[PDB]
Amino acid sequence: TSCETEGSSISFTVEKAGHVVRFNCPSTLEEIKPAYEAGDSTKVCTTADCSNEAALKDVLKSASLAQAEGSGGNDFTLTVDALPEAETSVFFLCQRTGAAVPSDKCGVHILVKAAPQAPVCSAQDHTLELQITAANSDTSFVCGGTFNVIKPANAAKVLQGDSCETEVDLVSLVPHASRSALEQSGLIKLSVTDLPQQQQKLCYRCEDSSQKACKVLVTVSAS
Repeated sequence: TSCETEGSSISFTVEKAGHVVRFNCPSTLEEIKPAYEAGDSTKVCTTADCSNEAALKDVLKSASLAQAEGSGGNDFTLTVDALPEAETSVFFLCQRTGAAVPSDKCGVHILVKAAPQAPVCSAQDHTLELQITAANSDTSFVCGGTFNVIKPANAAKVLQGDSCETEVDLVSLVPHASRSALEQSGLIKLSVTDLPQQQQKLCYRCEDSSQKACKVLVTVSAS
């Protein structure tokens, strides 16, 4: 997390809206580049050697960088409130006060992933309703914000609607259906092949660490 190697770099990836990157410019390499400004004025490098720079809001429209005193040095926090429509990269250097990554500096590369194109379940006791209406099709959502845990945690398991309390095997309600693994992005895809004989409801909860849940209720049409 600290940029300790001159001529090399440390890298981070931002996977979810509202995630934070923390990094440190250590004592010898105090001093971040571009020169640190707060809020609207913050700049980032757009190449690893800071040959090019841009204002942060012109590269990531809803993000902020904070700075605080530091091992040793200065501690930085990059918050990305909304993910960009396309994946992109920002860069910084940690350099001496004053002052291929440059041989006398350490580089910080932050890769920011593109926003998933799916609705987000991020609100307590809210229900996001989705539908599967065709064979051989899928529907997606995101467990967002502070509600970053999926239940059921096992992708083979699903909860019954509408209470979303009884856990059962997914394929007991919709034979041959599958749920993808929870992305770092919080994205989930539910896939069906054949539609079921009778209409089904598949419920998932996006939960926080208090087990407050945002409910995602999928109605699956009968064949």
